[PDB]
Amino acid sequence: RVPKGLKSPPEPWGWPLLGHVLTLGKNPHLALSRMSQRYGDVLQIRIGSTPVLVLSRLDTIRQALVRQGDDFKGRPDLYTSTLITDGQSLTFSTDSGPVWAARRRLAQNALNTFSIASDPASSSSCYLEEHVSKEAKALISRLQELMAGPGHFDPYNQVVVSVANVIGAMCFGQHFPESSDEMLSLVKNTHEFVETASSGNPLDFFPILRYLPNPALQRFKAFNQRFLWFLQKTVQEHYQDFDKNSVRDITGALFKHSKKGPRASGNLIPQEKIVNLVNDIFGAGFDTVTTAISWSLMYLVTKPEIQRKIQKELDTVIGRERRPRLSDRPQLPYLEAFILETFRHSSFLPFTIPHSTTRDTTLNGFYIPKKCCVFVNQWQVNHDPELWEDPSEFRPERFLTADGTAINKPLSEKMMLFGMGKRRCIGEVLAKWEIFLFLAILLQQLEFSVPPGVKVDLTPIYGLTMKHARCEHVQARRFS
Ligand code: HEM
Ligand SMILES: O=c1cc(-c2ccccc2)oc2c1ccc1ccccc12
Repeated sequence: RVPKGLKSPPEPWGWPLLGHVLTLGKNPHLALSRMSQRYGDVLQIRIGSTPVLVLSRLDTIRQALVRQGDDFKGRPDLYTSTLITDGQSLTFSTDSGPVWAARRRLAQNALNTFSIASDPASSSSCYLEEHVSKEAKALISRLQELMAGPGHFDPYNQVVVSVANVIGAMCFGQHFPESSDEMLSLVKNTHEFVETASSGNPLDFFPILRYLPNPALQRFKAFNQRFLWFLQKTVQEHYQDFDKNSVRDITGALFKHSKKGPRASGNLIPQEKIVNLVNDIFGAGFDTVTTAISWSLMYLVTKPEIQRKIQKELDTVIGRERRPRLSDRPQLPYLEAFILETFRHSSFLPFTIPHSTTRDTTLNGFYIPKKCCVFVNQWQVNHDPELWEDPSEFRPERFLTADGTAINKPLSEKMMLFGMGKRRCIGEVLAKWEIFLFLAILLQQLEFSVPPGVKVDLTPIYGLTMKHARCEHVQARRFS
């Protein structure tokens, strides 16, 4: 089982049949961070009888995902993943050869065309900035409306709407049904997806579990069926009002490409695997950004001074005679550091999506067989005692330069939330720019808080993306 002369990664003692599952508990990232602090940056655990490699140090993770990237770019064949959309997602499917590579590039390019690349019709900004500006204003209006009435709101719920509007435009243009209760019911409930498609879910390691009545699982299955139906219906409509001489969104750009015949290793890639790329773009893009923006607002509600510093900087740099813009990003050091600290401290992607090895290899001298499931603990990297001052504390200042006039780029680089290597997030820049512009436009006009005495629980709920408990008492007020 192991070649002559080599040894396997360090493995803690485990229970028969169970392996280390009881140790992961409700917060797998916290438990593995402790287990790694004892055994190493490269260890294996066992869930049920399935071996799982856990990587926890930034150096080791870079060695595996970047330098041995081709060995670590696989996705494991998990049960939960078989239930995702059409079983053919770019994110979750097990293919990681030339077809995955070609689909990723087409996804990435189409996404870039309609987001961060400048817009033709426009004279000065990219599509993203145009959509976000519009949606951030309308969000402000919606928030003032709610304050003039019930006098409070749920930040997560209002953020869902705006974010869904932005990514839906990019994906489907005018065909996106902003009013659809079918889509709103879906985007408000991605916790049904995220809670089940997370690292170490017992469903993926003990086949018995899937035969038992399981409401979380049934909700995962129904969410996925409803998600796929909505996406397919929307592309279908789209298809109807589509001309190759006027591509205006991601769906149309993928249609145009599929029509020309994209290939991989000399072979045509089936049209269905090209057009279904908006399923990954919309799913990942909506949920992540909504979670990030909601965590940021909650941080501000719970840290008035930080919120105040952010506001002081916008006044000083932009004034109050115009709204913030993307081109103001390098000059708004403190807001960028706020965002970076929202990412580090929450580590709302505690783990990257699970990886799998594509061939037998050795990592730091340890033998790892082909098709070994691999978990990468981003929360551990981001809370490493040896890597950061007070890991548990929320401090935007830790990312600022000595004179606090810019972001310490070298240190920003040790904060891992978008993966690394062959599988790293294709919407990273897009996400950073959208979160920035949303918060800048927002905070230039509104100050968020919760009434005195009202408690706010900021404990994250474990999942692919970690959510915070719902708080429906937040308030917003303009300010002199
Ligand atoms: C704060 C926001 C975001 C975070 C923290 C984030 C995080 C990540 C992470 C950790 C992965 C997994 C990498 C791996 O498996 O090793 C990933 C992949 C992915 N993300 Fe992002 N993401 C965010 C925003 C976006 C946006 C805005 C989009 C889409 C428009 C998106 C698109 C995707 C896609 C399609 C993949 C799968 C790529 C592949 O499997 O080749 N993400 N992201
Ligand atoms: O909520 C989701 C989060 C995520 C997600 C993906 C990567 C990182 C973080 C969240 O993606 C999806 C979500 C929902 C549906 C999806 C369908 C196909 C592919 C991905 C989907």
